Amino acid sequence: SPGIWQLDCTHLEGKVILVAVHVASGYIEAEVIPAETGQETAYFLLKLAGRWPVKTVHTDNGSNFTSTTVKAACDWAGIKQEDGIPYNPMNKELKKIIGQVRDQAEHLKTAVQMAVFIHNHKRKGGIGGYSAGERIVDIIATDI
Amino acid sequence: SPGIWQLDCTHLEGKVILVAVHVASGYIEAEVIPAETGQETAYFLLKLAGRWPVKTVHTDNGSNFTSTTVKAACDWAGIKQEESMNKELKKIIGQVRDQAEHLKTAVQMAVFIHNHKRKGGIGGYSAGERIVDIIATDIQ
Ligand SMILES: OC[C@H]1O[C@@](CO)(O[C@H]2O[C@H](CO)[C@@H](O)[C@H](O)[C@H]2O)[C@@H](O)[C@@H]1O
Ligand SMILES: Nc1cccc2nsnc12
Ligand SMILES: Nc1cccc2nsnc12
Repeated sequence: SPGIWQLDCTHLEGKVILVAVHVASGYIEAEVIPAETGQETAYFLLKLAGRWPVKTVHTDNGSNFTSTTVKAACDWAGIKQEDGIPYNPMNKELKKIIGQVRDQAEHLKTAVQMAVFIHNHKRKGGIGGYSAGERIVDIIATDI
Repeated sequence: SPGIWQLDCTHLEGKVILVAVHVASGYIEAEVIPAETGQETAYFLLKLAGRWPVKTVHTDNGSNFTSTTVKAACDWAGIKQEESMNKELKKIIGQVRDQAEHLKTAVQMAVFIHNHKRKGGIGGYSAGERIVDIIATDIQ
């Protein structure tokens, strides 16, 4: 469970936003990519696996994940890819925040990173609670 | 401090790699960009700050760090602007550069290897373990 991420795509303004959610914390990483190809998807997974200890990804089983490049990436990084496993702990939420910052950014992808910043820093559960960024480091830390 | 990063660039096969090192842990994030621009730097910093608690970035004097889009991004994200890993990362990049068609793939394989690599014997830690242990400790 600390090694499990759910990957999902969302489309806005004709563009593709690939999102990785750390299931146990709600923490997200995201990128805007030109189309859902094997190469972009593999590169996105490789980057994520280099930044956090990714043991398992649940995907929507879209055709980008059935590509050979994506399989080679997961094997190289030691990720187990589980296609078609539902999200059970977000795209609605990211879009609402993107709407709150959209008029401050000349380009969508800047707005998407602003929204990821706001999501990951936001304290959940009233004033004594913790943000998704706080939660992920507390769950992953091995030697506190 | 847990919030202190150092950023810089390195040049290879005609491309620019932007590297950020979390100074207290040695953990890195890196991206290959077409050219070292103000827009690319700004976007890089915003991504970094959404992913980790970034207070201060130490940079070189380049005009890409001082553009008005970089200042807007830093004001918005709360970032205040003001060694060897460039050289270590480079080393690893050559070590795997053949397992990959594209430079940007080899760069991210190198980031992966660097962040996962246990330093010392049994009892040691990787850079990824140090940064999470540092921040988690700071949070309590
Ligand atoms: O969204 C494009 C944006 O991302 C950057 C990295 O900072 O480009 C890299 O990451 C993208 C998302 O994974 C990839 O599509 C791209 O191929 C990769 O180089 C920026 O340079 C770019 O503006
Ligand atoms: N990664 C993190 C740790 C502690 C707080 C944070 N806010 S955003 N990312 C965070
Ligand atoms: N962010 C991280 C925490 C623990 C181990 C890791 N390896 S790569 N990034 C990591």
